[PDB]
Amino acid sequence: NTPEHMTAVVQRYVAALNAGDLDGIVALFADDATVENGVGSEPRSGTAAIREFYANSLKLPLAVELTQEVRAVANEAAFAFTVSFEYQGRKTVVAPINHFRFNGAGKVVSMRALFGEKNIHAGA
Amino acid sequence: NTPEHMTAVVQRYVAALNAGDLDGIVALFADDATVENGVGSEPRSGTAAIREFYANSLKLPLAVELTQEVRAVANEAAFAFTVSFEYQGRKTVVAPINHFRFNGAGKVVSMRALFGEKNIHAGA
Ligand SMILES: C[C@]12CCC(=O)C=C1CC[C@@H]1[C@@H]2CC[C@]2(C)C(=O)CC[C@@H]12
Ligand SMILES: C[C@]12CCC(=O)C=C1CC[C@@H]1[C@@H]2CC[C@]2(C)C(=O)CC[C@@H]12
Repeated sequence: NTPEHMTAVVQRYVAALNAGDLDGIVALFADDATVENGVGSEPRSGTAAIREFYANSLKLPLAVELTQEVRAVANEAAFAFTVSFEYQGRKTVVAPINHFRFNGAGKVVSMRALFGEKNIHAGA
Repeated sequence: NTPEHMTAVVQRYVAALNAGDLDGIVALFADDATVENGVGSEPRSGTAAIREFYANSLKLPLAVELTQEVRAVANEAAFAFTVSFEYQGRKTVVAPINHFRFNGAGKVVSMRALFGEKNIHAGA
């Protein structure tokens, strides 16, 4: 495990969200990883629980893009990106910062997504 | 405490680094805050230890700028920014992502700065 590997994991994650490739997203994660995403709310913990969370993330097709270089050090990575979707004619762009901690095996053991209302950008 | 307060704290932090205003930086932090900055290395814990760390950060004058909107939710904030300095004729720009957790009193209880070698940008 290396910054190069962690950076590549972030890019595979972003591409798999764009693709709607749940096997691909879930495969990045350790068997006992947790995911906490949408506040400082309740973390989901199984392989099964993580898949189900992304299943739901992906109802609408997402356009996902890294908007700066990945920061990768030690066993963690942080990244700024946008998630864009369209619903009943309105485009929304969400701009989180996610954080990944890695396993010694190179797997994501935890992901936390930070964004608040000011990071949801949408017209009427 | 609110996303608006946390966001303002990030901006006061950035301005105080630019100013070289150690009282101003240190005042953002709880009496028992920790700061971990430069890897996944050893966290500094006192008021005194935090001041001493910033004293050292600030030998060279720093030009500091937020490069995207702050993400503020729950009791945490994350932000992407750059720290620029000049030494023996060479300009370096460092591009971290920092993370702050807040106290119920609105004080920073912890700061973690994530950046690796790929986030240090410098010519010869
Ligand atoms: C989960 C997600 C993508 C995966 C990721 O890693 C970070 C985010 C944050 C924005 C989410 C988005 C999924 C779709 C969501 C739930 C909406 O309908 C509004 C907020 C938005
Ligand atoms: C500590 C710092 C500013 C405070 C902050 O919040 C984040 C950083 C990361 C880059 C540091 C910089 C201080 C000066 C440093 C130590 C150098 O001489 C090369 C790396 C650079």
